[PDB]
Amino acid sequence: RRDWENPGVTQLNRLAAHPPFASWRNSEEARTDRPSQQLRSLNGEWRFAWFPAPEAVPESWLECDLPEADTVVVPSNWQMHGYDAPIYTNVTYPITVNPPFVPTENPTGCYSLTFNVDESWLQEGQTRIIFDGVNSAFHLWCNGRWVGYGQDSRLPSEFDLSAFLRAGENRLAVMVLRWSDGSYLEDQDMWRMSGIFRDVSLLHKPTTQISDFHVATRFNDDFSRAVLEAEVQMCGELRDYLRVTVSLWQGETQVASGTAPFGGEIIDERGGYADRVTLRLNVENPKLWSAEIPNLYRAVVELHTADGTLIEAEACDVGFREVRIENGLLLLNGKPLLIRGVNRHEHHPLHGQVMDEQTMVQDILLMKQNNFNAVRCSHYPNHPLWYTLCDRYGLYVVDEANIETHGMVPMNRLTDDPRWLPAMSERVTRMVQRDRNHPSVIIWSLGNESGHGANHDALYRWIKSVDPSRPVQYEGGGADTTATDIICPMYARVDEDQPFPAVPKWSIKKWLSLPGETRPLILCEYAHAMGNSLGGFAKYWQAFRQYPRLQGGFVWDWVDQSLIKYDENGNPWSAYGGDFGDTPNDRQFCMNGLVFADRTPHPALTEAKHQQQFFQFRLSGQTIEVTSEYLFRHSDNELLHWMVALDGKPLASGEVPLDVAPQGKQLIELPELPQPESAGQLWLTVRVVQPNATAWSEAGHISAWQQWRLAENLSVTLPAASHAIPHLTTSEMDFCIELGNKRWQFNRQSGFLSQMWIGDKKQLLTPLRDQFTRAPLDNDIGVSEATRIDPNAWVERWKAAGHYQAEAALLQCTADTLADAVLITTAHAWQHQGKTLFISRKTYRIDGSGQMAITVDVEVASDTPHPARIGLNCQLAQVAERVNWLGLGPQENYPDRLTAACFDRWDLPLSDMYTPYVFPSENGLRCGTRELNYGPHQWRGDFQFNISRYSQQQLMETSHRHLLHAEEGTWLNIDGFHMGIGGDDSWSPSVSAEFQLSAGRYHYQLVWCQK
Amino acid sequence: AALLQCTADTLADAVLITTAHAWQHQGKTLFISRKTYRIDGSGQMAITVDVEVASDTPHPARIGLNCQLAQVAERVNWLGLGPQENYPDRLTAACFDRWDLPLSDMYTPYVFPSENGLRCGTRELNYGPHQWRGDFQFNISRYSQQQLMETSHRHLLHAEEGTWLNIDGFHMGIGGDDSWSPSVSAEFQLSAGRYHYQLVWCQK
Ligand SMILES: *[C@H]1O[C@H](CO)[C@H](O)[C@H](O)[C@H]1F
Ligand SMILES: [Mg+2]
Ligand SMILES: [Mg+2]
Ligand code: NA
Ligand code: NA
Ligand code: NA
Ligand code: NA
Repeated sequence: RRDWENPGVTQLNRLAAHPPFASWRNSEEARTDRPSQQLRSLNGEWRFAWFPAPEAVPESWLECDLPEADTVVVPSNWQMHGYDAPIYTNVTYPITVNPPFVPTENPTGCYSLTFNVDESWLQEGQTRIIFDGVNSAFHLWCNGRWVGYGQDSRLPSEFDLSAFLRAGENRLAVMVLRWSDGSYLEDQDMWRMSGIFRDVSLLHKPTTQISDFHVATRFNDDFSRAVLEAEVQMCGELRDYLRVTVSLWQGETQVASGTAPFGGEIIDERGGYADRVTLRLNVENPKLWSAEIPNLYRAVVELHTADGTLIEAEACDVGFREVRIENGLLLLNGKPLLIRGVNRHEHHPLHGQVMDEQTMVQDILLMKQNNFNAVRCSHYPNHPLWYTLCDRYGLYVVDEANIETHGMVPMNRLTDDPRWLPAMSERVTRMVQRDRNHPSVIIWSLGNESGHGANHDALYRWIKSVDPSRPVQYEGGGADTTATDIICPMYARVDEDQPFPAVPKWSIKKWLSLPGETRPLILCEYAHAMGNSLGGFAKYWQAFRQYPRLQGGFVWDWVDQSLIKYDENGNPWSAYGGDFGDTPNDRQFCMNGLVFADRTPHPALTEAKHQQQFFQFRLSGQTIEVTSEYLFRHSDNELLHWMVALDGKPLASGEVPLDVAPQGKQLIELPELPQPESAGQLWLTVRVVQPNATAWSEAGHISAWQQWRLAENLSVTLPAASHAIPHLTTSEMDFCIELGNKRWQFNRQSGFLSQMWIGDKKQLLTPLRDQFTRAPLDNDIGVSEATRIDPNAWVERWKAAGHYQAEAALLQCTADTLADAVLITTAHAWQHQGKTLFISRKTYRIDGSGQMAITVDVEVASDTPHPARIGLNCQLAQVAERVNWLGLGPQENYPDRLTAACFDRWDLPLSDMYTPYVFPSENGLRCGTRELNYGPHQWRGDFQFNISRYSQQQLMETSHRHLLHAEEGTWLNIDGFHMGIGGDDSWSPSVSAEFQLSAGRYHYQLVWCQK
Repeated sequence: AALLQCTADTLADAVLITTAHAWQHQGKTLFISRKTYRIDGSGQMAITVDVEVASDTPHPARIGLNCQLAQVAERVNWLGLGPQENYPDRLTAACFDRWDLPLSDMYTPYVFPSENGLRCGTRELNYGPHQWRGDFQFNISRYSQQQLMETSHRHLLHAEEGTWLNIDGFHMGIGGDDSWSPSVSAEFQLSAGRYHYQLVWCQK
C-alpha cells in the first residue's frame, strides 16, 4: 500500500477530532481541573530503532523487541538522539519535488513500548491511545495487530485500542516515517526533524459518552449581559433518562447551571440531532476575558442519568469575549486592538521540537514583560498546553493550520489543485475542531506560504461557516485575497512600496486606502529579527499609532532556531544550518529571533519592549501627560518615577502614583526643579513601575520609560592656560611630541598616530587609522552566497566597490608649533583601482594639558556606495575590566535602533560591551556618546563606539561565535557616523534613506586624553 | 556677541587666527561660535566655523556669517543651485550649474519684504574681485536683513552703500503648508545643536 505516498490517504482508523478530554468520573475533579485517572501518559522510556527505509524493518519487530533497539526517551526527535541529521532548509524542499512521491531511502524509526493495562479499563468502556505529535506519518500495531495509520505531524492522532488490549502487559509498535505525502504540506522554514515529539497517552471513555462540545459566549450591546451557549454531542446508546448538565463557575461560585435530556431542535425535513443538545446559560455582568485581564470561568459538562448518576464529566476554561471586525477594525469586546505580537516556533536548542511546560511558561513571561500581547503559531497547531497557558496568562493567539507549500513552483501548485483539497481540509478542520473552545484563540489562519488557490477559498468558507466567532486570515497570494478577513502581509514596509508583480507589497499606509479596500491590516510578519536587526522598528509603531486601520503585527521571530552541539572538549556551541552535515541548507537563516535559543535576550528585545509600551508620554514645560493605551484595565499597579540629571549627575527625583483609565490621560506636574550649579544638559527620565508582582512579573518590574532634554547651559568657561607646553621632536620618519610623561608619535610614512606612551608604557598595539567598513550584519549580507551572489546586497556593493580593499595613500603630513601646542595635519586618500573613495583630512592638536584634539573631515565620492561607517579605529594595548561612558545605553544601540536607549552615565564590564550573535558581525555599538572612559583613556566628543577584544576583521572572518578568540589588547571603533542596520527584511536592502551615510561630506571632532 | 577668545599664531606658510564668541541674552547663552582664520602665502583665507546652539532655544533661522561689502558689481556668478531663488524645502526645481545674473535678479521683490534671494548648494560664488568657496547658501543684495525687516512695503526699500552678503553654512526651511501656524517640517529645522562649515575666501 505505501499509504505514505498518497494524499488520498491521510489516515486509517483514526478517531474523530474533538476538544481536550479527560473523562473525569468525578465532577469536582473536573471542575477543579484536577488530574483525571481515566487519562494516562505513556510518556517516558521507550524502545527505538532506526531503519533507512520501511522495507528494512523486520517482521519480528511487531512481535517482539529488537534486541538491538535502544532505550530512548519519548517524546523526542530522533535527530536529537544522533540517529540521523536534522536538516535546515528554508524554501527548498528537503526531498525531491515529485508529489506525491518521497525518497526510497526514507528514514524510519521503530518505536515500541511494553506497558500494562488494567482490567477495569477493559471490563467496560472505551480505551484509546492519543499521539499528540508524530512527524511525519506512522503505522501502528498493538500486541502484534495493526491498528491504523495517520498523517499531519501537528495535530493529535487517536485510535481505539479497545479490541486490541489484554489485561496485563501489552505491546505497541509504532512505525514512524520521516517523509510522507504530508511533507509536501510541511515546508516551514525550520529544522526538518521527525519522530514521536509530542505526548502519548491512554484515555478511558465510557461507551455512552460526551464525544464533542462547543462553547459560545454572545453578548448584548454593552457587554452587561451574555449567554453562554454549549452544544453537547454524544456517542453511545441513547436513552430517555440520559441527561446533560452544564454549569458555569466564577471560581468556587456556581454561576449558572442547566440540565436537559438529549434531542436537538429541528434542523430540516428529516428532523434534528437526537444525539445532541444545546444548553443556554444567561450571565449578568460577566467578567470579560482579555490579554489585559484574563478573566476566566470554568465550564463543567456532565453526562448523567435522570436519577443523579454520573456517567462522565468534561470541562474547559471559558473566557467571555467577542471578536469581530467592524467598519474595518478588529475589535475585542467592542474595542479595537493594537497587536503587539510575535511569531513563535516550538523550538528547544536541546530537545529540538519537543516542547515542555517550563519553556512555554518562560516564553510567555518573557513576552509579557516585553510588552507583547499576542502570538502567532507559526506555522501549525501547537502542543495543547500552549493554549491553556495563553488562556491563563492572557495572550491573543493566531491558530494556524499545518499547511506550508513554499517550495512548489508556483507556490500554489497544490493548494489550487482539488485533488489536494482533502488532505488540506483535514489540516484546517481538525484544528478548529480541537481548539475552538480556547478564548485565547482569536483568529484562525489557513496556513503559510502556499500561494493562493481555490482550496483556500473553500476552507476559508468552511471556518466562517462553522465558527463565525473568529476572523480568518491568510497572507498567501498577495496578503489581501478573498481568503482573508485581514490584510496580513509579511514585511510590507511603512512608507516604501515593493511593487513585485502579481503579489506586490505596498507601504502599509498605502495599502489600506487602495481603491475599494476597507479591511484592517495587521502584519503576519514584520521586523525580521535576524542578528543585529530591528532598525526601523519605531517607524512601524508610530504608524500603527497614527492609523486606526494599522492594528499592529507579529514580529519575525521570537527565538533563534540554533541547536546545541559539542566540541571535542565536550563544550556546548550553538549550531545552525549545515552544521550537521545537512545540505543543501540555509545556514543562519534559521536564527531570526529576539532571544537566543536559551532565552537570553538579543539587544533588539528592549527596542521591542519600549516601542510596545502601553503608556505614552508627552512633556510640556514641567507637565507630563501620560496616556494609556489599555482598553480595559486602569493603571492599578503602577507608579511613575522620574528623575532629573545633569550630565548623568542626579539632581532630583520622585514618584507619582499613576491613575489612568483605559485610554485616559493623567497630568503630572513636576515640582519646581532646582538650579544646577553647572554647564550642561539636564535630562528628564521617567519609568513606569509595577509595585506589586503579578502572575507574569515580579514587584518593581519596569513597564515603560521615556526621556527628554530639559534646559541646557552651554559652557562659556575658558579651559585655563596651562603651565607647560608640549615639545615637537621632528625626524625623518616621524613627528614626535613630548609633554611630561607623555609622548605621541606620528609615522610620517603613513600619516597616522603610530604610538603613544604614558611613562614607559606603549599604548597602542595598532595605529589609529580611519575606518569606513564594518563586519557585515546579516542584514548587510541578504542572500548573497558563493554559489550565488545578489548584487544589491550592501555587502556586495561594498565588496565590489573596493571598500574592504582600500588602503590609505598619504597626501600630506605636517607639523607646526603653536603658542601652546603642536599641530599635526594630515590628508589621506582611499583608493581602489584608481578610484578615490574617501578622503580624510585631519588635525591633531596636543596642548599643555596633554589633551589631543582630533578634528576629522571626510569626503565620500558620490558614486561610491554609502559606507557602513565613518570613524577611526585602533587596537589598544590595555585590557580593562570596565567600560564607563556618558551616552546612550546601557544596551547595544544603533541609529535606527536607538529609541529604547537612555542617555545617562553607564558602566559595565567590558564583556557586556560585546554582543554574542551566533553568526558574528559588527555589534555592541552605543550611540550619542559624549564621553568614553577606558583604562587610562578618556575620549570625548559626540560619537558612536564599540569596544571589545575582537577586531572587525576577525568578526567578519568568523562564521561562529564559539570560534572567536579574544585578541591581544582591546579593539576600539569610534565613529563620527554609523550607518543604520535595517531589518524591514533580511534579504534585500532595508536601511532607510535617512539612516544611510549619503552626505558626501562629514565632520567629526574627538578629544583623547588620560584621566 | 561676547568674545571668549581671540588669538594669533604663525605657521610655516601661514598665519592663523582663532576666535570664540558667546551669544547671550538675558544671561542665557544662545549660541557659541568657534572659528579659525587661516591665511596662507597663497592669499587664500580659509574660514572654518563650528557653532553650538542651546538645545532649549528655538531653532535658529540660519547659521552663517554676513558682512557689508564696500563694492557694488553688476553681476553675480555662481556654481550651485539656480538660477532662481531656492530654499531648503523649496529647491527641487533648481538646477546645479554655472549661473550668472545681474545683481538685481538676486533680489526677490516680495511686496511685503523679508529674507529673500537665497540660493542653495553653492560651491562657488564670485562677486567683483571676490570669490568664495565651499558648500553653502547665500544671498546678496543692496539690502540688509535689518532694512528688510523694518520696511513693510517693497517700494519703501532703499539701496544701501555697498552690497550685503549673507553666506550660510545652514538655512531653515521656509515652510508654507499654511501661513498661520508654524509649517516648517522637522527635517528642515536647524535642530542638530552642533554645526560645522567652512569657506575659502579669496580673490581673482
Ligand atoms: C516569513 O518569513 C520568515 C523568514 O525568516 C520565515 O520563513 C517564516 O516562516 C515566513 F512565514
Ligand atoms: Mg498518504
Ligand atoms: Mg516559508
Ligand atoms: Na492603528
Ligand atoms: Na528564517
Ligand atoms: Na562573520
Ligand atoms: Na518687512
